[PDB]
Amino acid sequence: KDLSRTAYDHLWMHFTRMSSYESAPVPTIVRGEGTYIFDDQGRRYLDGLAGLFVVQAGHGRTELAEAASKQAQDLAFFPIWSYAHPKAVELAERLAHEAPGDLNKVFFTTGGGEAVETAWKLAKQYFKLTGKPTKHKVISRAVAYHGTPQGALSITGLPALKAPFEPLVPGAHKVPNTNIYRAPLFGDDPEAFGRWAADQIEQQILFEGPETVAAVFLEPVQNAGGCFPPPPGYFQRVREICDQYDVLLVSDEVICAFGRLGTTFACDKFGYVPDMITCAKGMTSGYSPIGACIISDRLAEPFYQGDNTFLHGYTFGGHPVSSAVALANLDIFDREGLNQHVLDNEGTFFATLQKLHDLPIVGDVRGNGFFYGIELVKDKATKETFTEEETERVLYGFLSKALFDNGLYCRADDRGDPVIQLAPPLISDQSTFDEIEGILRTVLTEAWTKLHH
Amino acid sequence: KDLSRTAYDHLWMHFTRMSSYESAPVPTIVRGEGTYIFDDQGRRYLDGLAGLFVVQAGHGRTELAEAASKQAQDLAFFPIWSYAHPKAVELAERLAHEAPGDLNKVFFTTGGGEAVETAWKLAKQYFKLTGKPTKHKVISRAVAYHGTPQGALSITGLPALKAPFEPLVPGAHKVPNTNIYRAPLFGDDPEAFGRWAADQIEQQILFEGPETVAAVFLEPVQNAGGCFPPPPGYFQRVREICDQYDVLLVSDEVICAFGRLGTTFACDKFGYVPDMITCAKGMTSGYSPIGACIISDRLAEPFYQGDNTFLHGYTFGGHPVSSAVALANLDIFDREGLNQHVLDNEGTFFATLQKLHDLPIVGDVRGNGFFYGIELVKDKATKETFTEEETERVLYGFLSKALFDNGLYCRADDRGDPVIQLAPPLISDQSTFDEIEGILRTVLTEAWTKLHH
Repeated sequence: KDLSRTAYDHLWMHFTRMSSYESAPVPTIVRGEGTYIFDDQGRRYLDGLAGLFVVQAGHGRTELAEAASKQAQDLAFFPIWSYAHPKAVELAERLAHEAPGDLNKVFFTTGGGEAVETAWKLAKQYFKLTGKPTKHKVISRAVAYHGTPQGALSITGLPALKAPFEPLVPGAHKVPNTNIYRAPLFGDDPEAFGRWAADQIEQQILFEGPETVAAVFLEPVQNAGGCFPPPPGYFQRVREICDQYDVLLVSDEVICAFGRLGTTFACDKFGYVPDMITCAKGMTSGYSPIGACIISDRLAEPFYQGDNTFLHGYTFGGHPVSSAVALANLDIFDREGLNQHVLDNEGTFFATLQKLHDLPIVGDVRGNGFFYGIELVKDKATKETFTEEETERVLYGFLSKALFDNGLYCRADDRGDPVIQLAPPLISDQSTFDEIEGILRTVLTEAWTKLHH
Repeated sequence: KDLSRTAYDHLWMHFTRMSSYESAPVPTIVRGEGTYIFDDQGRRYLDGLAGLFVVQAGHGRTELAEAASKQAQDLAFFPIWSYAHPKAVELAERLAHEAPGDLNKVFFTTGGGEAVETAWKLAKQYFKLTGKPTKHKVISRAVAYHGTPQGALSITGLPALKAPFEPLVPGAHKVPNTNIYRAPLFGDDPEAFGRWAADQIEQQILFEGPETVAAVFLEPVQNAGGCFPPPPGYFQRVREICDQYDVLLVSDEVICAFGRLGTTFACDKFGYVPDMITCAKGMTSGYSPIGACIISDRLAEPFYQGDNTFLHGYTFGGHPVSSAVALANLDIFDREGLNQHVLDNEGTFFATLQKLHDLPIVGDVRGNGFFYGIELVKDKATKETFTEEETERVLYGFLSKALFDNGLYCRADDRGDPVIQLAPPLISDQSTFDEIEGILRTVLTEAWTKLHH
C-alpha cells in the first residue's frame, strides 16, 4: 500500500503478469533462515524452490555474508580482462578439478543465459579455427529453457518466450523432450523411449546436414515442461551420436549442478562426459551473482595458439566478491557433506512425494535428487489436461494462491503450469519433505473440488 | 606464490590473447585502496580505468563491504519473479526518481549486455502490442560496443567481435560514428558535423523503411573507437528524428551513467530524454553485479494491461545484496557530491591531458567528464595510422607493457588500440590527473623512439 505500491509503480518483475498487482499487493520477501523465508508481515513460508533453484545451502549463512564483506574490503572489483585476481583463479582451479574429463578451462559469466551464449559462440569459433566453418547450428529439446538473451533464447524451446521477439539467431532446431509420461511412442518401454529420444538428435543432424551442426544443448533433468529425468540409456546414446557427427555436447547444468542431484556436476550423476558445462545459480547458493561455461581442453587448444582470441566477455564475470563467496559456499558443501546428504535422502524425498499419488488430481510424480515435479490432471486414466479456463481459474488462480497461503513457496514464472515443481535447499531433511507433502495434500484435495468432473 | 600457471591452466580470461601468458606471468591484482590497485608482488598502480569503467567511488570502501554482509545475512537471494524484496523496490524507486521524463519502470539485470538485450526485446514486443508488428530493426554506430550476447552483439559495431559468430539476430544496421577527428566532412565545423551525423540515422531509417525500425541505440560518449563525445546539437536532432519516425531512442549508459560525466544519468549531461536507458557497471561502483533497463511509462503501458506479460528475466537480476550495495553506493555519491566533483574537475582533467599535445606521437586528446581518449599517430600533420607490424610491436607490446610498468593501469581489451582511454575513479583529483599525464609523457616519449620515421 506504501511499498506494494512502490513495487507496482517501479519494479518491473521478471516473467510476471504485472496487471495481477493492479488490485493486489505484491508478495514481498524480506528475510530467510535455513529452509524458510518470511514476508514483510512476518508470515513464514517453506522455500520449496530454494528461491529459483538457487539457495542450495539455505538462507541466513553468516559465513557467506562475511566472505563477501572480507573480499569487498580488499578488492571488490577488478576485471578478468587480460588480468587475474586470486579468487577467480582459485575458483577456476576448483571448478576444473571437480569437472569430468579434460574440462579444465573456466570462462566466467554472471548468469546462466550468459553461459549458454558463451557455449554457442565458442562452438562457432572453434569450428572456424579448425577448418569446419559451416558448423553453426544447435539442437535442443522442445519445452526446454536455456535463457533469455536472444542467442540463448534461440536454444530455448518455449514458443511463448520466443514469438514476440522472432526472428532470433538462425540455426536452432528442436527435438522431442524425454517426458515419458506423455510419450507419443514407447511410453511403456523406457529403454526404447530413451533410444528413440536420443535418436531424434541424429535425425535432426542428418536433416540439417552434419557439417552444418555445431552443438547439442541438454539439461541433465529438464526443468521447463515439468521436471523430466533422462530415460535409461539416453545420455550414453546422445554422447555416441555427438561423437559420430563431430557435434559438441553442452550439459546445461544451470539448475542441476552444485548438489541439486547429489553431485557437483550433474553429468556425473548420469555418467556422461560433455564437451562443455554451463552453470550458475547454486554456485554461490545465490549469495552473489556468478556463473561459468566450463570447457574441454580439446576445444580451448586452437584459441590458445598465436594471435587467436575469443573476443567475448562480461564486465562482471568472475567477480572477486562472487568468486570468494562461491569458494566459501563450496566449503560449506564439503564441511556439511551436502552432496552426499542429497544422495542419502533422494529416495525418501521421492517416496514422501509419491504418497500424493492416491489423490485423484495427481497424475505423475517424477524427478531425481532434490528435484521433483508433480503433474496434475483432470483424469488419471486418460491423463486428461486442463482447459484454458481451468488453467486460469484453478492453476494460475486457486492453486498458486493456496500453496503460498498454506505456507509453501513453489510458484514463480510457472503459476499457470499443471506441474508443481520442488527444489528446496539441500539442507532439507525428512521434516522438510513431510511439511511439503502435508501442504500439498491439503491444497491438492481442495483443488480437485474446484474442477467440474 | 605465483598464480600465473594456475591462471593460464584454468582461467579463460575475457578479451585476452591467451598465448600471451604461455611464457609470461599473468598480471594478478589482489587489493585496491582509493584510486590505486596492488599486484601480488606489492607493486602499486593507478587504476586509470576504474577497473573497467566501474569503480566510481574507489576501492576499499568499508561502507559497501558492510552493506553487502548486512544484507546477505538477512536475505541474500530471492527472485524478483512475481515477487519483490525491499532493496530491489527501494532501488527501483530511487533510479526512477533520478531518471528523466517518465522513465519510471526499472527492469533489473546483472550486466549491461543483458540490459541491451532487454531493451531490444522490449521494443519488439511493444510494437507487437501496439499494432506495429513489423517494427523490429535497430540502428547503432560503427565501431560501438553494446555487449556480447548475440542480440546485443548484433547492435555492437565491431566486426572483429562478430565475424566468427555470424549470423546473428537480423535487423541491426550501422551508421557513422561521431569521430570528428577523422570526419570525412565538416571536421572543422562541429555544428555541421553534428547535424550531418544525426541525419545519417534518418537516412538509414528511410533506407530500411521506418515501419520496420524499432530503435536507435547510442552511448552518450562512445567508448569503442576511442572516446567520441557527441557533437553540438547531435542528440537534439536524433531525438527529433526518432520522434518523427516512431522509433525508440535507447541511451546505452553502461559506461556513462553513475557520475562518469558528472550526472546520475548521462543523457542529462547532454539534455536529451531517451525512451530507455541501459546501465550497469558503476551502479554499485562494481562492488556487486547489477544493471538495469529503465523504461518510459508510455512503453510499459500495454504490458501492464490484462494477461499481457514480458516473458523475460534473469535469475540474478535485482539481487538483494547488489541492490543494498547500489543504495549504499548512491548514498556515497550523495554525501560526497561525486557528480558535482566531476563537473567541477572535468575542465582541469581535460586541460591537464591536453598538455600531451606537444608530443609528436599525440594526434588528439578528447573526451568529457572523467572519460578521455589520447589518440596516437605516426604523423600529426597527416593523422597517419600505424601499420599492422607497428600495432603489434609498439602498441600491443611496448606501449601496454610500459604503461603498466610505469604505474598506470589503462589497458585491458584494448592493448593493441592506438587510442589510450582513461576513466579513473570519480574521487580522482588534480594529483591524479598530474600523475596520469606524467606517466603518459614518459611512455609516449619512449614509444616515439620505437617508430621508424
